[PDB]
Amino acid sequence: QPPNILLLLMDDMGWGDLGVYGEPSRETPNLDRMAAEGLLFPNFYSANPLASPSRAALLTGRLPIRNGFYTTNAHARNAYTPQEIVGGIPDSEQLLPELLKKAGYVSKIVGKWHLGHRPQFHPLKHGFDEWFGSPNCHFGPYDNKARPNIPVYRDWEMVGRYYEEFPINLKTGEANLTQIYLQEALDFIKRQARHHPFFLYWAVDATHAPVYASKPFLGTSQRGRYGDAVREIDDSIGKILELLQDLHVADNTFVFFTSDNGAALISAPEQGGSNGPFLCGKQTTFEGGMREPALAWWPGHVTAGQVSHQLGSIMDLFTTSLALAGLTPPSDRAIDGLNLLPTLLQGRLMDRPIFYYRGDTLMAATLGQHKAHFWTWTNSWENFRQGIDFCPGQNVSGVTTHNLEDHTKLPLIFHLGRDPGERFPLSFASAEYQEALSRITSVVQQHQEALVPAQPQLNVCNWAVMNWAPPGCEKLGKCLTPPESIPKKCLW
Amino acid sequence: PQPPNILLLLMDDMGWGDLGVYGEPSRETPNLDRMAAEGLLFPNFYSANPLASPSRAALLTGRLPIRNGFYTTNAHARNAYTPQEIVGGIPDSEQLLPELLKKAGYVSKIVGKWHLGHRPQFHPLKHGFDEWFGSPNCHFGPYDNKARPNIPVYRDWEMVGRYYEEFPINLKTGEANLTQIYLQEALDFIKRQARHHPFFLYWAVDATHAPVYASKPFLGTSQRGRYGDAVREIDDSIGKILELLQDLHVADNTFVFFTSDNGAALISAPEQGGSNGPFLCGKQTTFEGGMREPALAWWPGHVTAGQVSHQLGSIMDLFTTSLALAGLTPPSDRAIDGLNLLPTLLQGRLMDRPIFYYRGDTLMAATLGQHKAHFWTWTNSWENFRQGIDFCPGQNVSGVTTHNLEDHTKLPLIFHLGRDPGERFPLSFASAEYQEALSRITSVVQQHQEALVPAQPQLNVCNWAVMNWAPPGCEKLGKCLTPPESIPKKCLW
Ligand SMILES: CC(=O)N[C@@H]1[C@@H](O)[C@@H](O)[C@@H](CO)O[C@H]1O
Ligand SMILES: CC(=O)N[C@@H]1[C@@H](O)[C@@H](O)[C@@H](CO)O[C@H]1O
Ligand SMILES: *[C@@H]1O[C@H](CO)[C@@H](O)[C@H](O)[C@H]1NC(C)=O
Ligand SMILES: *[C@@H]1O[C@H](CO)[C@@H](O)[C@H](O)[C@H]1NC(C)=O
Ligand SMILES: *[C@@H]1O[C@H](CO)[C@@H](O)[C@H](O)[C@H]1NC(C)=O
Ligand SMILES: *[C@@H]1O[C@H](CO)[C@@H](O)[C@H](O)[C@H]1NC(C)=O
Ligand SMILES: [Ca+2]
Ligand SMILES: [Ca+2]
Repeated sequence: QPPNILLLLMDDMGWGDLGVYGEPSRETPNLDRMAAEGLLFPNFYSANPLASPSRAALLTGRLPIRNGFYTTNAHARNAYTPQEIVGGIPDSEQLLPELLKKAGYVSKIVGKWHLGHRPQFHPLKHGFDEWFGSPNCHFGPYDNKARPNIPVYRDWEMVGRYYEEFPINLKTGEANLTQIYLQEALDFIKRQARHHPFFLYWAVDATHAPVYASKPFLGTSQRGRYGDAVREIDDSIGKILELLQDLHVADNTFVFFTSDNGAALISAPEQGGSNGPFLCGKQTTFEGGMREPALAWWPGHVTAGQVSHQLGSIMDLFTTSLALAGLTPPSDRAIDGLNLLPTLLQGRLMDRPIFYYRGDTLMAATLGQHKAHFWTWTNSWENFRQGIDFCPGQNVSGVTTHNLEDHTKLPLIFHLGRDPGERFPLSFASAEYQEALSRITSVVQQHQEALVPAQPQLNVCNWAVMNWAPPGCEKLGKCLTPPESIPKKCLW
Repeated sequence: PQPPNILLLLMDDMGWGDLGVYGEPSRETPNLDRMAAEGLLFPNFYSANPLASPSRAALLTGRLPIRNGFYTTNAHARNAYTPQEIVGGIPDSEQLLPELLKKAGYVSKIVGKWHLGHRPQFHPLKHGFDEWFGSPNCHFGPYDNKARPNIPVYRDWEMVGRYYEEFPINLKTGEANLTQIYLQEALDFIKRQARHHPFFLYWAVDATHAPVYASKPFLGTSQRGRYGDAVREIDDSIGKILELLQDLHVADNTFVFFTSDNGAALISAPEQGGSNGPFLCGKQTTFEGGMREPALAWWPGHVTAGQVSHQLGSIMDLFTTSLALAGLTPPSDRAIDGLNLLPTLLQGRLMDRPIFYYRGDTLMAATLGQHKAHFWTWTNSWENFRQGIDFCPGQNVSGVTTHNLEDHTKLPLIFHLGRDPGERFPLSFASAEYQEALSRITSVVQQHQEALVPAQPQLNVCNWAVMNWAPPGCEKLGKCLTPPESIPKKCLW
């Protein structure tokens, strides 16, 4: 029997949000015990600065440039899957649960999908057997004329909407959702143990603004509401882990914890996380935007309380989980995800690159201890003047710029070991600069010449495709009449 | 019945983010990380000043630099210390920790940097310590021995050489055998004292002070460049110091504490300076990154292993604690800032104390619970900033990180450290949370200030002629130099 796979994917949590990672308030005892009982990655990365493209990247093991989760409307624009998006995960893409099904797995997604809300993009059409969660954010409450409230699904059909059947109180921050997500996870694990190997994609989002937590966890954190959520998610994760041990299926269960992108610094200090020593956060390709916590837990297989400086990618969990199940990745396409079993079980290292993409643009690349910035950008001057700051309290001369700066000819290079916060660019005349530049450009060109970008899915929007009448609305009497609209270019 | 040994490990310019367990990315401190696992970690511990001298005086006196005299009044809120030319130093009126420990039968050794005065009257062996190996000053140089003399290294009463002479530091490569000698002094001392007398060891190393140094086997081993090389060596050294305690079965009767005298020296980063993790600025300022420090406590069988305490802790506390460990009481004829942390260390209790952040003659900021109020703000002057000196590289918080000494006494800048450790978002002045904190914090501040009679300042006068031209012992080595003709004058800070 192949080992169970449990993937814990957080939403907008940063490198500095875990106790073991150096959070001052030390409010994550369960994840801290998971680290003590496993392996911690200090140099792990997501595939994009925001949600959709990263989640697609996890599930495909492929860069958003490859899987289609980007825009070409303008260069280097962050795009995702809002209610009005026309595109979504293509049928050509082979998702992890589709393939695991080859080894007898039974797979469940809990929480946020974000790979398309239209019927053709349903996760049960793309490998998953069961679902409880929403295809979108939990933003609202909407007036149901201009926008409809975001639906929560059980499997094929909606069972309610956020701010309706599933209340979120914005004043207090109260919502029972994380407790339902917990309960879905426990029950699933209970039905599958000793029957079939299971795959659980536990993609919670209480940590996405507007932040929420159940009543018992409200006002317990020193981090305000955002920490309340983090404390609940942590408590929940402890209980998920204890159940694996109480069923003696822990030795045959591989669990991995990570986050889809950096902390949402527009929402700090109350509703956003911490990126620790790193620069900026979500929306950018600086370290704080794409470096993530990363714990691996597999009693008896992964040696307890170790550290690996393996450069890791969220995409690696695609290939690894396949290797865990004794399968091979698709041989008819480029696969970015690497098999990390040699790192996880033997403590070996691998000299791989980390590409930092923002929209249609490779912004930056990391080999070893060096990161080269070919393009730099926080947000435009117009957005900055309107009070949107992606890098609050932070300003690095000629690095954190409000123009999309072209450094393709003469990249801004950092030594991450010496300078994790990307504060001091290497001098252009130095030998260390030259050695890195050659090493990094070599891998980048190679990548780019072998790269045929996919057709972009995130270019077109249409008011009429919003969740007006999800499947199951008729029986609940919750279908809404949609407005009259045409498809047009999304304004990003 | 014998009182436990006390080992104090004091670092020089290391920051809150320089330890693995504290969240350093490269994870290069396995021994301190094992000391944490085997003890108690403090996330909310503080030094008493933004730089060396005043903090080290504060540790040893258990008293604020405003009280013990380690400050200047030449201008308001100026960082001052004890350079070679300083006239003052630790006053005779001050009762230092080793003086007092000697009341419980202790034998005390300082290893490394003193920095409480280099003149004969200020010698550590005149102030409680039985043995010394180290320098009274920095390891800056090499000086031409006409304008300035090279800084001496002492064994006990007499100099045994000078830096960049008998004790070479290579600036090109960063090589120096000093940390290995400091280690050896510590091991040997522990070996002679065990099963004889209870011992106090003040291990104040400084490889991590610019210009940074490490022994050959540790050079080029860190991903943090030379500064990390040092940090790796100090760590390895600390591992061996700990292993010796266990190999002599005196570890259960030995209380060890690790900390740093101030924040990372961000003018020297990225090659020669540390990391302050999530916090703002560093050394020279009273922002969190300047005065919040790592803090581990290790005492097998007494301090429960691998715990965390959010007790607001001060470097001064080690004065009162070490006394309490020895079954003694602090001086009752003077104000004592250091608190006894045995209830925190051995029982896990909490205590609602204030943290005062002084810069020179000015109380800049104060912290109670989760709130910090800035009464004054300042990084450095505009003139110094334009000359390339930046205390907060890559950091700028609007109307908080300012190049003028800003007066917020009427309307303090308040932060919630739990929510906003990097001091980025001041609380709104109209909020109830602001009002609650302001009253709570001003209450303790006034109380402190009304009971406060500042000491006369020791760091006001300098004199070229008092530099280490002819230290005791120079005559036999033939190393005495002729001093220049000068008068005492006001130090330019
Ligand atoms: C699921 C979700 O909320 N998606 C968010 C989107 O709503 C918005 O906040 C965006 C900011 O660019 O980031 C995405 O990750
Ligand atoms: C022992 C030592 O070097 N003292 C230093 C001093 O030399 C200088 O660097 C100063 C900067 O303000 O900081 C002090 O801690
Ligand atoms: C959560 O569930 C409890 C019942 O156990 C209920 O009292 C509470 O109102 C619920 N809160 C929300 C926001 O639905
Ligand atoms: C960032 O710093 C540079 C150089 O000090 C300066 O020109 C610019 O005004 C600063 N920008 C912001 C947004 O703070
Ligand atoms: C340091 O010590 C070793 C002997 O242990 C010696 O060979 C070496 O020359 C010394 N290095 C310096 C720079 O003094
Ligand atoms: C810091 O930020 C402020 C406000 O944005 C700006 O006016 C100033 O230029 C910055 N300070 C420096 C020294 O660059
Ligand atoms: Ca996200
Ligand atoms: Ca210092």
